[PDB]
Amino acid sequence: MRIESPQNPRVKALAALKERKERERTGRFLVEGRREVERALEAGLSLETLLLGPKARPEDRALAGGAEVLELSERALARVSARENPAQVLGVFRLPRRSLAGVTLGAAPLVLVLLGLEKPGNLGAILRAADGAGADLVLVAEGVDLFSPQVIRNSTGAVFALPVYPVAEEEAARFLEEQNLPLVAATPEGERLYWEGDYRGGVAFLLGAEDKGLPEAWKRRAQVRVRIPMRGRADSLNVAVTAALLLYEALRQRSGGAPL
Amino acid sequence: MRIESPQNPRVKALAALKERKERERTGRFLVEGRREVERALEAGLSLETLLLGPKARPEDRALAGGAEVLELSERALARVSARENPAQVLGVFRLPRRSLAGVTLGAAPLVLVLLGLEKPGNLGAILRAADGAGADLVLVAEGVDLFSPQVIRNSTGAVFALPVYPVAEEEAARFLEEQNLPLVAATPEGERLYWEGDYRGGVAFLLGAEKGLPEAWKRRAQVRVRIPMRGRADSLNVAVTAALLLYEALRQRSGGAPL
RNA sequence: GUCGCAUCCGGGUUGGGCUGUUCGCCCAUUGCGGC
Ligand SMILES: C[S@@+](CC[C@H](N)C(=O)[O-])C[C@H]1O[C@@H](n2cnc3c(N)ncnc32)[C@H](O)[C@@H]1O
Ligand SMILES: Nc1ncnc2c1ncn2[C@@H]1O[C@H](CSCC[C@H](N)C(=O)O)[C@@H](O)[C@H]1O
Repeated sequence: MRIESPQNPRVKALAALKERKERERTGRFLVEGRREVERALEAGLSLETLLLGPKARPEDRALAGGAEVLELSERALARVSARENPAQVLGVFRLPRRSLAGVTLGAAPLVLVLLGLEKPGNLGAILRAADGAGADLVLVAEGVDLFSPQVIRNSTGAVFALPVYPVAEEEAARFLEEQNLPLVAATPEGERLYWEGDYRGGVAFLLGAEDKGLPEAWKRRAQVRVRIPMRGRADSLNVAVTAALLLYEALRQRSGGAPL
Repeated sequence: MRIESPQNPRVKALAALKERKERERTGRFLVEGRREVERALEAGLSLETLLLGPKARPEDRALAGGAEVLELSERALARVSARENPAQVLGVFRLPRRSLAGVTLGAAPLVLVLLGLEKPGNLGAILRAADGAGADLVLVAEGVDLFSPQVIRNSTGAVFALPVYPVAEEEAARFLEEQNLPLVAATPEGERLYWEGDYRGGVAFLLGAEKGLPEAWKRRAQVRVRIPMRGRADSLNVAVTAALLLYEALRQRSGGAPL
């Protein structure tokens, strides 16, 4: 089926998926970009509709594997895309079902706990860093939706394969207690420099919201509160930069380095 | 005195500052956000006009220091702002003009050399990381605009006091040579892990745009270092890379040993 | 600020928030111009 008019009803339906409410109502979501579509397919997500733009290449069509295939003009593509410059390959996938029930951790896991994050770019960047550092688990507690377009783009598709689970704040606390994982709260006023923590054992790093930071209750639960030094005018670092810094310090230590 | 119409001639001139062309012509630029205005002031920049919206606080007016204060309606504010939901505190500052010529670094400086043209939002975030880690100097391409709205917003205002200088490549190479600063190229294919470099005596990190480094710079570097990537992702965001590198140097200057 | 015109029930065509701001972002809800 070929579609030209940006006013085609399917195009309005497709463009609607950029909204979290439509994703919840339909159970489906949009994945934009060849790499991102590849990663969703490779992660086992169920493709319902492949969207091909005018400058798509022959191999793109072979990705559909039985899903409906729609050709879109540059005009209709522009409406469906979340990007100033539209990608040429997109996929409508069924939202995945994932629960922490099936998750088992090894002896010394590296875990990230994200509490209240609001900016989808920050979440995507954290997921990219978690991929780089080999994080064993990412718990997203009450933040922006994991399948927001910018999470997919900023994660370069890593959101689909990463062990990342949206959880309620209370379930995060429960799961952390159940797993007996030591909690390390990252907070700018933390009493200990982050380099001075030992992360060779199992560890869960707690990161707070971009505006208000970690709730006092969560800082209290942690065994230790760590800080990343601020030597200039900024009072705080970006949440994703902080997560990366913590993950790589732990990786440094797990790669042979000694705590400070 | 209150300015209520978006069509007021003064609103027209203030909104024109959204264009770099106009900022260069007038020598003025807009800083949106109490936090950012505060940081511009504390950085020593010259406030020419303070813009106050209907919800500004009494203390906001006292920031003016003899600048003209304009009270703007929400409708006039929306025309000047770069945001769907504007700030109540905006400031028209004089564009600072800084040259590298004066700069003298100490014995063990922490320097970041950004090669290529980076997008504004990424640049802003790179400069915040640099501010956080206490970079002694940041060198960017000659045509880099450091007073765009995204650089101010994504830097959390850190760009105003940060020693960042848009310079020609030869000027950059020359400055680094004349300080005898070890150059460390960050590249995914680096021969060494970034933790293995020794940054206790001074370092100039070379980082390309989110892009790649030019080959001449990679070869000239004393060491090419990589950040380990244990999954499918082949690269990290440039701002994250910048932070990882700068905080590693800080780690080593804080008693840490190279891996 | 204000004035048409739509549209919806005369009365509405919204509130808020934001340490990544850009075809900005988030959250409750329930339009298009002119001067
Ligand atoms: C998003 S990366 C793009 C990669 C870039 N084209 C290259 O090959 O260097 C942008 C910048 O981040 C740096 N970078 C990103 N990930 C890195 C890693 N794992 N190791 C070293 N440098 C990295 C590179 O120096 C690069 O200039
Ligand atoms: N310098 C730093 N040290 C440790 N954690 C930091 C940090 N900068 C940012 N973070 C992390 O990023 C999150 C958002 S920063 C929140 C800022 C708030 N003014 C505050 O002071 O808490 C924080 O909750 C923390 O998890």
